[PDB]
Amino acid sequence: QITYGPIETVDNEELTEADMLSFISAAVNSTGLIGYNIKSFDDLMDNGIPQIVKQDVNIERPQINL
Repeated sequence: QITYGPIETVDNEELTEADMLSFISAAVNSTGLIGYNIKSFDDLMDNGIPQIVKQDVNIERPQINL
């Protein structure tokens, strides 16, 4: 039950096509140039490997550390 300013109130006629590229920049910065691959590997190692081996064991950093 949270409202927002009236639609007619918003004043963005000055907005230009070049300005919208700020949105693209924000999207790329947040998501990143590339991602979700290291994320999938990390989630696997953290949860799937324990969950999968169950059906406690964990892998430490590769090693003398290399």
